Amino acid sequence: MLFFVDTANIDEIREANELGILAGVTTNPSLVAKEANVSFHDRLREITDVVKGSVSAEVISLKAEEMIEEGKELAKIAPNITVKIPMTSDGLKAVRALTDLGIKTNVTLIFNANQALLAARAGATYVSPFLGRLDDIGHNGLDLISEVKQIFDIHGLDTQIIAASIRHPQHVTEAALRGAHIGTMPLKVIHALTKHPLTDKGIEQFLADWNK
Amino acid sequence: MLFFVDTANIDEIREANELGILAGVTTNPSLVAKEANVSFHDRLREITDVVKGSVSAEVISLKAEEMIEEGKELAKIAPNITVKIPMTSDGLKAVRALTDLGIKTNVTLIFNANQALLAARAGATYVSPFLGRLDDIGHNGLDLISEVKQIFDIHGLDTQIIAASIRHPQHVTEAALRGAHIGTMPLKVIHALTKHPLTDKGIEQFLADWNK
Amino acid sequence: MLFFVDTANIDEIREANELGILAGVTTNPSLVAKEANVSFHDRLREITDVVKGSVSAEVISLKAEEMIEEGKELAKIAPNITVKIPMTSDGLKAVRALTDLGIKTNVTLIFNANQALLAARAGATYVSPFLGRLDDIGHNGLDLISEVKQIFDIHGLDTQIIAASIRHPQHVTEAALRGAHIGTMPLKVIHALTKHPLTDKGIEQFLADWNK
Amino acid sequence: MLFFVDTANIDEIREANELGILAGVTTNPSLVAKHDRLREITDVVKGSVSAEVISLKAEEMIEEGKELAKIAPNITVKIPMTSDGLKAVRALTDLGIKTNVTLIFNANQALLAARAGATYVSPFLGRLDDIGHNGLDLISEVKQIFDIHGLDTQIIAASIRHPQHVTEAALRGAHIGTMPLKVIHALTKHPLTDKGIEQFLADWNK
Amino acid sequence: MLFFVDTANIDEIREANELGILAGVTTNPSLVAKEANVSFHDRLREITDVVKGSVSAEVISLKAEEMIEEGKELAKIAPNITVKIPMTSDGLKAVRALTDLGIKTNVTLIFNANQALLAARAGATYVSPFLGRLDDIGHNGLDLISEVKQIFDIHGLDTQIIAASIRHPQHVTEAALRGAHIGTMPLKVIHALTKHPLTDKGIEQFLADWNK
Amino acid sequence: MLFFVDTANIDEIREANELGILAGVTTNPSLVAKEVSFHDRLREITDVVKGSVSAEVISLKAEEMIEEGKELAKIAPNITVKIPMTSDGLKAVRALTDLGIKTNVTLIFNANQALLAARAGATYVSPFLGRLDDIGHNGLDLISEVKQIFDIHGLDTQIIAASIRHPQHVTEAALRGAHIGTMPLKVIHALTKHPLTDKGIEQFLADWNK
Amino acid sequence: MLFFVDTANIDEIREANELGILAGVTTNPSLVAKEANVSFHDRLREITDVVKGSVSAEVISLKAEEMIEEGKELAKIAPNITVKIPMTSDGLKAVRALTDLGIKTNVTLIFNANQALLAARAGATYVSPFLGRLDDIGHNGLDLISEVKQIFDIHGLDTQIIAASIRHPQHVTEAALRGAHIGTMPLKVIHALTKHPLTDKGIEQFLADWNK
Amino acid sequence: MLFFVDTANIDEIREANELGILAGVTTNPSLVAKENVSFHDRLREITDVVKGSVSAEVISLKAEEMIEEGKELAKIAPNITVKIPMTSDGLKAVRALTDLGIKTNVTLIFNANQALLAARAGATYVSPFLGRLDDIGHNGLDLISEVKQIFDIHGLDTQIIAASIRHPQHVTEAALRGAHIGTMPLKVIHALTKHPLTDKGIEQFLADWNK
Amino acid sequence: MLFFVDTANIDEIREANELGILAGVTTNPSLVASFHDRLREITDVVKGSVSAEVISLKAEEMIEEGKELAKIAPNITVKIPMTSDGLKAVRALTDLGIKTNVTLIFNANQALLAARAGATYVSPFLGRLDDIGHNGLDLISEVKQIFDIHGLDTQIIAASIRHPQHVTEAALRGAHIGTMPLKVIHALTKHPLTDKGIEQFLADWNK
Repeated sequence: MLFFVDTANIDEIREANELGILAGVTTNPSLVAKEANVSFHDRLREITDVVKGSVSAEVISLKAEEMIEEGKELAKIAPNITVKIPMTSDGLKAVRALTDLGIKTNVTLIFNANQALLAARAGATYVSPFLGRLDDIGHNGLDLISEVKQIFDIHGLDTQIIAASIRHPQHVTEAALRGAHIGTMPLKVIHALTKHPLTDKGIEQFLADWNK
Repeated sequence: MLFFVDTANIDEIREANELGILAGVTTNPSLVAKEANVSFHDRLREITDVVKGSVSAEVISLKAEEMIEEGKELAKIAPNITVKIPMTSDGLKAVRALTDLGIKTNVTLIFNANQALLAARAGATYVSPFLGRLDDIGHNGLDLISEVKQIFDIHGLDTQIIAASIRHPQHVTEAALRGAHIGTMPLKVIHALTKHPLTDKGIEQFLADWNK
Repeated sequence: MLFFVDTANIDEIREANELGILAGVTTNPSLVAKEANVSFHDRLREITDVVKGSVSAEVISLKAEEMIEEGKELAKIAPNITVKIPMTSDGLKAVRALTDLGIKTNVTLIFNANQALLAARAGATYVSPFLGRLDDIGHNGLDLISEVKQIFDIHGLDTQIIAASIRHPQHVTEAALRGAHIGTMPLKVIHALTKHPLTDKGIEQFLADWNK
Repeated sequence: MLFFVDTANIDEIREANELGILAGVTTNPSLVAKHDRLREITDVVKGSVSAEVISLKAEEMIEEGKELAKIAPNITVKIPMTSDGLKAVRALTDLGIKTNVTLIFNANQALLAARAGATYVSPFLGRLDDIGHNGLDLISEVKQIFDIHGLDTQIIAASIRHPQHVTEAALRGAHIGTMPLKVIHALTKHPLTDKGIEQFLADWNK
Repeated sequence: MLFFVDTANIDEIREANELGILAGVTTNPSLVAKEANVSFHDRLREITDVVKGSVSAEVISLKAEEMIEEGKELAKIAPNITVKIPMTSDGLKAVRALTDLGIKTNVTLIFNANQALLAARAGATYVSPFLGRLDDIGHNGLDLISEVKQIFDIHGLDTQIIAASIRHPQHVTEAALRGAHIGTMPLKVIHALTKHPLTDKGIEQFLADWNK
Repeated sequence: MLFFVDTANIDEIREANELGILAGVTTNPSLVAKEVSFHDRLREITDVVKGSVSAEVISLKAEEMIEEGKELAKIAPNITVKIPMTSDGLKAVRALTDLGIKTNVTLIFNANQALLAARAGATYVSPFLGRLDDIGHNGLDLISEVKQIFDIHGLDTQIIAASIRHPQHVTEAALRGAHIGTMPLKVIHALTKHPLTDKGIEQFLADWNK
Repeated sequence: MLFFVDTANIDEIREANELGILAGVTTNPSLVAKEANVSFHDRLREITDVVKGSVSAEVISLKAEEMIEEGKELAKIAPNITVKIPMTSDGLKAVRALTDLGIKTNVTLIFNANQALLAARAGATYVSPFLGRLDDIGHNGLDLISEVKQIFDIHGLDTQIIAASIRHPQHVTEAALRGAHIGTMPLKVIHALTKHPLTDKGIEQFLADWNK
Repeated sequence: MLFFVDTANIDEIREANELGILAGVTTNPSLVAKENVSFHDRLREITDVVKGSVSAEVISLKAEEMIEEGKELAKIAPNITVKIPMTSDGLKAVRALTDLGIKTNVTLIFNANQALLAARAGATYVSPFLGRLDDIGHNGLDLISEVKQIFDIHGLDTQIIAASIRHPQHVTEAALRGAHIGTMPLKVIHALTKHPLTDKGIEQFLADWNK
Repeated sequence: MLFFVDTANIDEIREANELGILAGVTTNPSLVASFHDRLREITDVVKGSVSAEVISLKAEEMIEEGKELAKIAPNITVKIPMTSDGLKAVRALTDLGIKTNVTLIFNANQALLAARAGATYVSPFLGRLDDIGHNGLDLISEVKQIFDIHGLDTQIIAASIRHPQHVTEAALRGAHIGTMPLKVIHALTKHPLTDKGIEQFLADWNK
């Protein structure tokens, strides 16, 4: 499973890229809105200068015509820009139009397999099921990844799954075992993944033995 | 799984096509008869003008020779016309005869795997098992999809499954997971598939954060 | 699984009772509201005169103190009145208070196992998971029945499960297999459960052979 | 699984009873066409003896059932799976009369019948098999429902066509299987039983 | 799974062929002997005139040398003649000799997987396990199909399985699901496979709705 | 699973009984013929073994089988009458059961036969593992089927796994729920053996002895 | 599964108790240390005045003899006091000593099944496996619940499992399904368990229909 | 699963008992041999401290002599359990001792056939050897699963002692698979108490408590 | 599953190689405790991967050490500990075409990070996990499933092998390689029925 970082903070992105592990970035309106005094499109230019993989940027309008125009504009920023579109009927129309223009798309706010399959059949490059948000209301988000992977595999769809709303390390292992192509997560989750107490003990012992 | 719309209403078909999601259409004698003031063959011309994928049109006669002549007539309307034939002995004769002339066929009113295998071995391009009608008399329609998929896979048949008599969103996910190539459904079902309360809530939150 | 009828219509209730199959009744504010010229309390009197089993009547206030007073008033009507309480924090308060007074409760609008368990632990006599409403937003309602039955069995809870939002005959067979104690359904579903085409054919053949 | 015999032919019933295996009998309007007979049968057989009503109207079914019940304690009234049938089953049950609901082809019907008070339910294996639905799977469903819910309703596997139905019905938990006498005799046979008897006798005789 | 008809009756064979479903024919000495006043070799000539697929014709001698001569004689009748050999030691010798000549063989009277594998390893084009005859002596005939499929798949054998002694529709679906390449059955079974009460009802409702 | 010894040899039976492991004995016409009077042999055996001792009738006619079984039953109270799986055998079993005489229905090769025998009143049914194995049908699976049937339906009928050829039949019969396994003495002795047992005895002894 | 609240905050505990769902309380040294200006023992008196169920209070010393003395003192405060003992060798000695004196114990900081079994065999009333902390270092905490339940059931142990380090709603349903006797969780998690968007929507619709 | 300690060492047995966890003791001829004290005197000391089953092994391989040795051992204390090797003479000794009301533990068991024979001779315990099977490429834990299934299905009250326990993984698996008892060295018992998050948890608790 | 010998003892390595079975060698700083001369000797004898561990914990220094190690022979594989700096080093070394083996891996999250940094090999520790009550063999199963599903060419080295049961299970679960002491390798050859069979064959053959 590939690692994307789920943030609009440029320093966090640089740190993740420097780890040697970074395949992509996801931003959303809330993540962008929490960053102080910088232009959205200028920020995207900075991110795409650093990260060569997919960089998701979300449209603001809810109207298909306006989403399509926003998407064409976003796509001009850099070749690796992916246009994030919400799961709505108008969103499906925008995904189809953008796909016809050769512009990559990522349909977000996906909470079930029916939504994922619609998005895939509209032409989506990526679909983004939300794990944590489902978990919190008593439905297993990880089970959605399994469903979507089984559907895409059986039917020969090239659509790629981004596991989103990742809260903790248990989501990461399970998303990978269940076949999510990509997991997008906060920087703090990425750092948690490096750690184990026996790694800490092993390093100390190796070095103690080495140094007389 | 591909989305077909199960209707003869032209307005509904145009709406479905505008979603960017439509791979085909199925009509049947009941669906056609409920529409007012237009010729069956003229309606088919309008539909095939809009939809590039398979469009099913059902024969009226129960006699093989008449079914074949009806099918040859229907095939002249457009290249994407698929001839719907009922699962009977005469039907199997019609399917073989039409297949010998290069005409695509969809065998309908299938309720078990023996019927589906017969239709496939007669040359059927598609088979249409009925989910809801089976569910209502206490047999699991979705289990039929599983049986036919396994038979076609093991034996190397290129026959395509159209899950028909789709009544609700739970039929759609399950049919896709079980390997139905196509699902044909009312427009109302298609619109239902786009919706989830957390999608609504997510849009609202993204927009509130974006706007100061 | 026991059969409850999910209606406030007295004629429907009398008909279901006359089948010889009826173990109880569920009403709710929507079902009561659609019924014409009769008092809620008068209607409950008539229903409890006909049906000896549990009869659910729902409170209207969302404040615990007021719910408790409504529940006390409802309980005076007949010994088989069960007080229906919506799944909220105030609802749990009301369930505990009413349980302490010896009054039976039915916690409604349950959509996950976390809610079902909280309700069970507040003292609920019944819990009512909603099958159809879950199915429609792409989560399997029947799987919730399985979760709740497993929890109640493993932990020795006497809480009873009412499978609600039953839409069709496939919900009935599955809820029964999965261990719902009770299924509440519209009268029309109950009638559909009696029917099978080989029953019709068997009756006709037995009579043809018997009559010369 | 108990063995019932599915016939109205008295010679076959006596023959089956003589094997030491017979736990009851089922008749039906088709088997009959080809009250005194019921008296004869219930003198020979101690277990449940099913006799089917003729009317399709609840009130008339109930009267017929009351009359049938006077013949012997082990008379079981066979009622078809209809709405009127359910009414009849409840009335008869309230009078302490045993019932067997027939023409059952799914688990919804079996459950309704059980909840109306039926002593027995009779799912039809072969008739389902022939239209492409697995009759044996219906046994599995009904057994699971009855066990989970603590129902004392008994399953009679009916429309048994062959020995494979018998083993599977038993494995899946049918309380009873009803079958023609022919099927019962076929169950006794195996080529290695024949060969083993011959070899035992050859060795024994020098 | 392919449909073969298991008969030596020429009218039945022509009727089966007319359905559009017929991939081949199996005769055997008992099926041939019940047909009146026509020679065995003349009957085979009539059958192979009608049916283009494999037509099985069984040898009478039990001695390998005589089987091989009978088989060379049968092979001259038509290119689609397949030589039926009983499962015996001398049978295996005959299968190997005929296979070396390029003549197709079908080993019959198979009741276990040891026999099926021996036949396959001698060169047999087809093996014919007998379902019904096993069922009657208390062994599951369908399980033998599962064993032979599993063995042939794992080991890369091109040997084909003909499910024989088919008695009813339940044998057909199960043999197909379990991987029998071919099922050979009586014509009466083939007709039964077309039938379902909801197909009948569906045809009636379509016509009712179509005719005002 | 209980151990029965499947032999008519009195010396073998005494040796099996001395091991501390013997719950019963099965004889049959072939085992008896290979060896003294039959009924005198049965007296000797039932003097040594307190558990069930199976003795097979010779006639194939039910009335005659019943008379033979009544005579056999007088020999000792632990005598069990072995009846072959035929239609007359079922008649014989029901009659003998009504008279309180224990029975063991033999030459069982499928679950339909075993269920018939059980419903006729059989104390024991004897499926034949090895003979089924050799014609390509898994004998052990028959044990699994009969155990499931008897368990689900509350039958007290006991299963004797017969035609046991080797140690592998023994472990599997026990895991699958045969109440009893009847086997030759040579099989019983093979069951005691393992190379790591031999090795462990040597090692325990060497360490104990300085 | 029973609900315990995992906090030393008296206001939070009172609020939880008011829901009608509270079966006990767990405190620990970190949880008590974060509460300002009240003594440990006075706080325990306040808690045990409100809560009738098990209230866990953790010893401070790591020496067995001192743990035993601290436990004896703690148990005098109220009959429902349960002495929390860390999983160490000295801890096991304290557990057995306290068990012999009829004092209830809860062995904490359990991270594997070997520790849980040792604790159980020393006489522990409760064991507390830590879900979240295991999850964070890449080991499935919920699988530990499954192992300990299996061991306790197979071997007839009356030891009770408290699922601890509960982070979110997905831990609660899974711990219940897997057989944890008790879950102890922060107040914020308990309130999240009450909520679902279809519960919200259902309340609105009921009231709309009820009010004309 | 109950904990037994697999040692003849008196100091180790006392330490184990002091943990509050000890349900019994197994000695064997190799374990006793590695200790300057009389064997029967040691058994008295052990059984004075430990109430549960204490296993002591016979030396002779001859049935008659095993029986005489067992009767002598049984007089030492009520909780003495006579350890007998899995052999034909062993089965004879188990049946004879069982008839006298004396407890037995059949040792050197490496398959389910041996375990069943021993159970049917009247054995109180059977001791399958995990580690020794593992080392020759056969899964010792699977033997526990087999023996437990057999005893459960057939209503046998025979108890399983998982022996040749080498490491903590044997302990959790033997317990999951239904071994009534596991016998192990004291070192293994102390290893079972340890986990790095337990260490870290303690440190954090005390850090927060002390300002 | 390929056999590697987990030792820095040159005598043990030559014996293992002489068995006909050896696909590689792992050293580590404990096992090792002139290093580079020994590595030259080992890589002359063994054609397959030979793992040598870096000493520094700082990324820049690990990279320089790795570049130096790589000059010794084509089959040198640089062993790097699972830390943030280690991931940086793995990516740099991978970009230079140098093979890497990430060690001290105890969960599937670590294994996946390592794979995505470019690691040639990842080394999960079986015995060390087993001892703290977590099933080391289940980690092999997880990593194999992740690598297969996602098309990763990363190879698994099952490390901290303690006994023959670890070997069979590691192979069944899909570990590409198992590294173990020579003692364990010789133990794998043995079975009492092999001993008995040889004796019986020879007795029959000699009259």
